[PDB]
Amino acid sequence: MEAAHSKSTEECLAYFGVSETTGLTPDQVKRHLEKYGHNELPAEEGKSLWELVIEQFEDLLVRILLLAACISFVLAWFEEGEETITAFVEPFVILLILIANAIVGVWQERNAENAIEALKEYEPEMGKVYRADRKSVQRIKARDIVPGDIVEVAVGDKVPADIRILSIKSTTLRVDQSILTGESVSVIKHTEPVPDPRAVNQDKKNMLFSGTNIAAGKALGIVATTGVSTEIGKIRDQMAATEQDKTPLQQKLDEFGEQLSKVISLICVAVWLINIGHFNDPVHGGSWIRGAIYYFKIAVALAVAAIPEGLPAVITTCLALGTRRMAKKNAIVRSLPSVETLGCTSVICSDKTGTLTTNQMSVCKMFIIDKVDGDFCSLNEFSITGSTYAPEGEVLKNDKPIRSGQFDGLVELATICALCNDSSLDFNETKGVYEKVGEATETALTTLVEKMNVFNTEVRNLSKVERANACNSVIRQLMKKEFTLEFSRDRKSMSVYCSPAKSSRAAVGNKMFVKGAPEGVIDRCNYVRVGTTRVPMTGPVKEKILSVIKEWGTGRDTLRCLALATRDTPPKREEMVLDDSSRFMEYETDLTFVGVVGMLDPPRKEVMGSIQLCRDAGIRVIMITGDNKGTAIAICRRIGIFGENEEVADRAYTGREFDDLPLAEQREACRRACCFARVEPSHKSKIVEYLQSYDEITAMTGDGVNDAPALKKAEIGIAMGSGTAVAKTASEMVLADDNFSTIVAAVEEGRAIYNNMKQFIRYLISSNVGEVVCIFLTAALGLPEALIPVQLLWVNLVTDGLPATALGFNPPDLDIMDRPPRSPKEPLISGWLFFRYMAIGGYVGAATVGAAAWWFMYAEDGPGVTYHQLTHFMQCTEDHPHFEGLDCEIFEAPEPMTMALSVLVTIEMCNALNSLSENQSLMRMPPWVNIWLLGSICLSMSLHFLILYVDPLPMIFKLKALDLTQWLMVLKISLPVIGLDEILKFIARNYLEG
Ligand SMILES: Nc1ncnc2c1ncn2[C@@H]1O[C@H](COP(=O)(O)OP(=O)(O)O)[C@@H](O)[C@H]1O
Ligand SMILES: CC(=O)C1=C(O)N2[C@H](C1=O)[C@H]1c3c[nH]c4cccc(c34)C[C@H]1C2(C)C
Ligand SMILES: [Mg+2]
Repeated sequence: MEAAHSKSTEECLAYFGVSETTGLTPDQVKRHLEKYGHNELPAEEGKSLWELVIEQFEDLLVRILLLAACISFVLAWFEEGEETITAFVEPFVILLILIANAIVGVWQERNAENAIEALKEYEPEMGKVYRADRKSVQRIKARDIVPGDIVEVAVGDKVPADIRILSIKSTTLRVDQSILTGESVSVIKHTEPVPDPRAVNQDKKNMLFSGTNIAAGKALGIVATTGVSTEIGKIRDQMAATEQDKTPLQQKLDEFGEQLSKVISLICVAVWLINIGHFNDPVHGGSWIRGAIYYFKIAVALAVAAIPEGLPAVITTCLALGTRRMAKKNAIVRSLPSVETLGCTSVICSDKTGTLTTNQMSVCKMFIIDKVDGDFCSLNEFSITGSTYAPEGEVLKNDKPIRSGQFDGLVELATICALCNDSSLDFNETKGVYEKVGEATETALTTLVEKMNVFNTEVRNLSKVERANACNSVIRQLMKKEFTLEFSRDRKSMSVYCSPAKSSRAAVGNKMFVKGAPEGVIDRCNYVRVGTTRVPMTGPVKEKILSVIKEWGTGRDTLRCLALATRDTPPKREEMVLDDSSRFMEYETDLTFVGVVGMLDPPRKEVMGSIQLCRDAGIRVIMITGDNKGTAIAICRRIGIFGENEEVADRAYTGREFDDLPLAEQREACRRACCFARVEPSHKSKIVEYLQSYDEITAMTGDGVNDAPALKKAEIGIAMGSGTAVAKTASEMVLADDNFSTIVAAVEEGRAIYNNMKQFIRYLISSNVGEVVCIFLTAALGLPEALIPVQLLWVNLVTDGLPATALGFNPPDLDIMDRPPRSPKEPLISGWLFFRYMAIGGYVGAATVGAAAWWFMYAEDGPGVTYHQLTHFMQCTEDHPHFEGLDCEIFEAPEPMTMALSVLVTIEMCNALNSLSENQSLMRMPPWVNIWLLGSICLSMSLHFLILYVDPLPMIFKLKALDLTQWLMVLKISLPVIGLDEILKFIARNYLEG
């Protein structure tokens, strides 16, 4: 049953053909349960760390390194015999690494709880129904409740499904819809039909939402809807249908994988296009099976040479070192990768209260009527001092303390403020400061009537706790509060019925004390109180009163105002239908305006500047809020969302305004919009959506399951420390302190973490372009492979591994925040940056081939046969060009391999320095700025040395320590790269700029 709130109580029974007294027949419970299904949310879709690992191996590159592991096996030999112990490492090291890389994409790549799974913690187990096949209140599994059947809720219950209230058995009924909203204060319910078919949840005051708690009272009602069809069930369903996109990194990293997988099997057919000459060899001679086996050593070599295998380990380290770093600045980031996407944040929508402002509301201007004669309408207006809830501060007229109670009207102003108030102060003994109890707005009122002190109650001889609510009390002695008519968005006010108590003066009857939004309250006064007299409300009087409320609210004070009026002669106690919330506004009529108080909710000292920081960072801030559009805008100026004078006509919208536009101009309104006043949570989704239709990366605050759907949709959902459970689960980032500037900080950190990533990502790659171009020479010119698998793995995992990581501690630009947000269409390698890493890659693919074969050519202690056609023969089936002598097998010597390896490692340690900045010379950007890059190189070399003289290692790497003459040739052929680099830096600096 869909629009239940809008049907009469009988209409709802007539709809399910059920008797409020008896309940659902055990037949109906059958047919129904068939029509509607069970009162549960669909079961989890499932996961598992075994199919999670299997999912990682389906990737293209991890398909290749696993193919190279297959070939690494079909290269050696068959099944068991005896021992040449040393051998099978090359296929076992990769298979080790892959498992230790799949694993790293999981148990520190958190992929676990979702805000959708959280929504199975506010669906209850047990509910209480009245079916026909008993007579007592049979408690059943919530899961088995179903539309139509009668239900019983009492204080402390979790509401089991969405329920149209039938009758309230207790005095009143108070529900706690925190989960949806977040606003501790419970709400009153009634049974009248809310007759508008499309009423928001805030206004469905005869309904209980599944997941809510009864906070007082006890009622019986009929289930309107269950399962996915309840209000919380529908929020579940929106988050279900959300397509969750990958980050701008994992997206362009994935098309790097595809580009790398395409290049490998393009070189593995390009090497073939150069060995096509083998078709001209004799049918007899050389090794058939052997022919096949060769091409498979270079394939495997080409596999490992273009990977960068460390990458994963490095990234993960870098991100996990970012999380710990943002947590210090109060940003809890939950999703790992979120830290990179945090860096392209284009737009930030923040809630006002609590994030932009401190929710420390206090009154600080107020006025009453002074005198009224024809047109002259003079006001009598004061100011209050004190930002806190503490009863410390003073009232001043004409900028100078006055004793509040000498003004008759100020008495009334305080009387209403105290009696028409549902909140209160408390002194906290621990912190040593006052506490609000209830609404912030109301508690501010309670603090006022304290500062005011209209009766001159002795207050300085009281104690911190006793005095908090002192004068309020005195006033609660004066009038007795019978009943009270709660607030409703609908009439925008609230009022309490009061009768006098002891030997007072009031008499002849009692009064209603109304307190609500202006116009609302003012449009309902026929009389104005001037002093203790009263006179009829006139145009000129009204126009004053409004002119000032407008000035205060829309001024540079940005005050929120309340009108305070009284019904001097109220309806008879037995004339008002107190269950009929719809009729509350008529009882609040024919009021007498008493006066207006205006309060403030100060913007965080921090935010002002933070906002500016985003201006310069090129990122847009949108402030969502609940103030009226006028004051909404005025707060925007004050925090500098807008300039103090500038146009804003089509830049701020309200809830209703925004709804009145057809989609095209809603979509439009979103790229220029900065401020939304009085919005539905419904809109937060629509706004995120629209912002994305503009490829904006959107940070979005919100709390309560109401805002869960948009914290999901937003690239960066942001919950609050103080927030609800579910909201947090829906976000990717949580402000431990709720501060808006905590967002801004985190976006800058994320800006820096991505910048440093762009670096070491290109560094680790820079090697792989070299390592290949090396093995392309050692194959294209037919020498002996200067580098093999088990060497390269060490370089990519460990040799470059420590320096790449240490490049994640680089000192961030001093204009890191003074440049526009980086696009999500930026490629990590492009323009002059491609030809700079095809040079450095084309230089390493030469220097590792030069100095190694140089041991086969120009060496002293090595067989130095210059131009000995190493290209012609590595078969030695002939042994004709080498007449006398008996030794071929020196082509598998450890020393030449050790020449290439020492060239690489050292160039890498050079190129690591070349990364510390993109276009600053090592002259301008000193190598000793990153103390952790120097520290890493240090540890990198002392590993190149370790694997050379601790004998097990150099035997396994197939190496042997080079002589001191074989150490200088390295530095002769290695260092020159820092020189090729600098030339490129000062060029892109000085002829590729403009
Ligand atoms: N859509 C609306 N229509 C009318 N008034 C509203 C609406 N949204 C909120 N308000 C009022 O605005 C007041 C201030 O909202 P605010 O403190 O911004 O809310 P929030 O917790 O969303 O920040 C709320 O107390 C509520 O009384
Ligand atoms: C077993 C496992 O899950 C993984 C891995 O073990 N790896 C990565 C990978 O995801 C591989 C990969 C996929 N896409 C890219 C882009 C850039 C770099 C890499 C990759 C490294 C790859 C490898 C094999 C190290
Ligand atoms: Mg809020």
